[PDB]
Amino acid sequence: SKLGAVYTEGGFVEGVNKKLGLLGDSVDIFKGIPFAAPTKALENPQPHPGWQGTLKAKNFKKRCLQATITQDSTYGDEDCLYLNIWVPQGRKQVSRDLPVMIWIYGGAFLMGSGHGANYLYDGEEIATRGNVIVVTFNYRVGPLGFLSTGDANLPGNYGLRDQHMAIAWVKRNIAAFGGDPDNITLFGESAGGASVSLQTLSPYNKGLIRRAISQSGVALSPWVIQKNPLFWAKKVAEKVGCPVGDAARMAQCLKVTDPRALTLAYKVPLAGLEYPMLHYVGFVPVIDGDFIPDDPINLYANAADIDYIAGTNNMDGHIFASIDMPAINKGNKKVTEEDFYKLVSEFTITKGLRGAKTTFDVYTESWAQDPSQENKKKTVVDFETDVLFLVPTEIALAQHRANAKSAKTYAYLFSHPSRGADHADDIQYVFGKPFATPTGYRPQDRTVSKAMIAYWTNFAKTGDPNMGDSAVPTHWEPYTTENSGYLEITKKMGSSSMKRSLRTNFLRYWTLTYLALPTVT
Ligand SMILES: [Zn+2]
Ligand SMILES: [Zn+2]
Ligand SMILES: [Zn+2]
Ligand SMILES: [Zn+2]
Ligand SMILES: [Zn+2]
Repeated sequence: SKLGAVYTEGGFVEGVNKKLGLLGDSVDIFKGIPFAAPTKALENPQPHPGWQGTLKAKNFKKRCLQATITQDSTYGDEDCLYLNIWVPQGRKQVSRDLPVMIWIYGGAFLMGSGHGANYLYDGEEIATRGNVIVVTFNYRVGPLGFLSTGDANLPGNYGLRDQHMAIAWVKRNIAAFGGDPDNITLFGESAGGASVSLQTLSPYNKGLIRRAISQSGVALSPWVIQKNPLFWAKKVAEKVGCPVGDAARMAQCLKVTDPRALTLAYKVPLAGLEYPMLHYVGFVPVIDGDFIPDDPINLYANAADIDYIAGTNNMDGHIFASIDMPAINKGNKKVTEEDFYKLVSEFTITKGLRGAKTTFDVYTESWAQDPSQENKKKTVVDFETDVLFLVPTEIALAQHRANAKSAKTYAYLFSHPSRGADHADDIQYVFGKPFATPTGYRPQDRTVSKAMIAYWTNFAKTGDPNMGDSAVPTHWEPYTTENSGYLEITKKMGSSSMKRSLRTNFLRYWTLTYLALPTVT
């Protein structure tokens, strides 16, 4: 009931065994297995050679080169394509045919690490409580992951190819660790959720992926696909002195520039912003005609046989509303009708004055009755949540359902607070932190964490969140066009926790009324 040295495609790998409880359960922990060669700036990833003797996989390796919080310096390294594995172990014998869950972290495609914020992405609690293998890994972010010219000179999507190389590695190697290679589940959040979604839609992953979970992000969110990459490539070239005149000479120059200078070329200011934060998403995935062959809305046939959960947090837009409208935090300042109109008008520019007005009117319908500052502030949060997360997620749900063959579809809404649910509130419960650091959490927090892991890992095992090694508080009904049901996740769950048609008039507003209006110029 211990793996010892594991024979992988590159050679033997040695991790660490950690006993759990008194009876003799344990978990095998591997950190720092390479799945791809040290990266070359703006080039596609490539195989990692192979070692002799025994690779010791004891410590996390460096994340990929990215800007620090105060974007004055960088950390990480070009040699960052590493993954980490937790394998649970019972008392009798070594595990075999385990479901395998691969975590893709988020961070607006600008930041992140396999271990993550702090470690948050310690897979031990998912693996031991759900009885699954958890894989975490690094991929390239920022300009080094996503700089692109929009054509073959610099096709972008380097960070998405790194993700694909990790998934392919797991498929061909995870059996040696006790995993079922035909039963791989991707899950991820924010930028990671969008990436999970993009991986299911890419032809590159045919046959590799069995199921997927998108938390707070899908390939259809407006901050995912860069429609004018050449513009952002030219801002970076100017900042580092590359000649802008010609695409092919611009590409060749960019590939030779100091990767630290590429990373720090552009900075997202925090203090004073002209436009909403969405206008400043720069280095993100691109429709390249290769790894992403078309607009993601046209790719869902590739997910016909991939079971899919997608969901959002109650108040996912809160952090972005607070930045775009700082009067959301400080109760000293009123949120005014004039500020919301300005916000909304900046989100609806291609539909002009009439699209701003229709949107302002629907979202402020309820302001006549009790025009209090809490209802107004809630309205700004709901607007950002709708446009950035909820509406794209429901379009993805419907599109996945319409194209499904054998695939099941499921929707959730996470609403449990701890200070509803702000952005990335769900991660710590999904990863079992209320159990791994119990003093920092309340007993009700351990109640939500247990239920999410149970659903998530039941789904990993069978494609059905209700059926697996764990009991669940309430029956999660698959999503159909007819029932349009979602599970609402909270402290107290019973049969009423299955609801339907979340904020449906708004979904109808965005998908029928708003797009029916003429584009202007
Ligand atoms: Zn190496
Ligand atoms: Zn690190
Ligand atoms: Zn280096
Ligand atoms: Zn007014
Ligand atoms: Zn049912």
